[PDB]
Amino acid sequence: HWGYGKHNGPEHWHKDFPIAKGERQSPVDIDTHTAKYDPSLKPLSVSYDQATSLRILNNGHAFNVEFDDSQDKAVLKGGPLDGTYRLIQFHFHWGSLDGQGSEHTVDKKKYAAELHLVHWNTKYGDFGKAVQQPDGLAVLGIFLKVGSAKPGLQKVVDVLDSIKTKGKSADFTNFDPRGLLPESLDYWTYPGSLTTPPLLECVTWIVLKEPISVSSEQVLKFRKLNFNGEGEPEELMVDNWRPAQPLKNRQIKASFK
Ligand SMILES: CC(=O)Nc1cccc(CN)c1
Ligand SMILES: [Zn+2]
Repeated sequence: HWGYGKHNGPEHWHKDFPIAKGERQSPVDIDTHTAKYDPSLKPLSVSYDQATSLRILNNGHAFNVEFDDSQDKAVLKGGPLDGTYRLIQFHFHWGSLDGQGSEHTVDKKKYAAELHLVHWNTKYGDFGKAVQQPDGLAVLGIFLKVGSAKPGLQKVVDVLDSIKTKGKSADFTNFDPRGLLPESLDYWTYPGSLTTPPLLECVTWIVLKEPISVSSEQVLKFRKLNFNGEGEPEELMVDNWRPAQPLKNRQIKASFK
């Protein structure tokens, strides 16, 4: 099964998922000097005040905080998007060391981790139908650097002990994802894909320019999770990131000058 090891990692994924070599794969390096300011891009509209988080799950590849997406409770619109995209889950990618972990890079710089808030386009009715469409998903990507602690992340950190191994979940209600955002909503955007198998080319990426700061202790606790299930040999959940892929025939646009 696919994973992040030498024998099943990103360089192997194309054998079962040929789209891994497709025309709009993610992540990419964001070359800041060649991205283009687009004054027709609108401000991002993040409406999370009514979000209903439900559960946190170790799926063997990351941990997902899942939301009730049966109504327009936590939605992303504006920016490059047409219509309304509902939040379904967020997760992170991170490194074994502070110098790596992000999927997108900025002028080749790697951050310690990257947060993905995954949303689906409500005009397709459900996530499963949305991922059959080229505009089915919108992912808000946020870089993490190590410095001061992020208070709004601590509730996530302190439940991880209860979902150490693949397949474990815990109730995770009343979590406010607004506490994971930076101050500015200035962003880059480009058309891409999910960064995990099945690597579907459905995503409008919206990558925020401003990182959030998290403490060394917070990201250290991410690294105590396990890829394996209970009762199996322990494999620390670290370096669960896909490296940058060829940009090919795509333009990265900036919302700011
Ligand atoms: C596997 C899967 O579909 N999970 C999921 C996560 C969060 C919400 C929902 C309901 N749309 C489903
Ligand atoms: Zn992701």
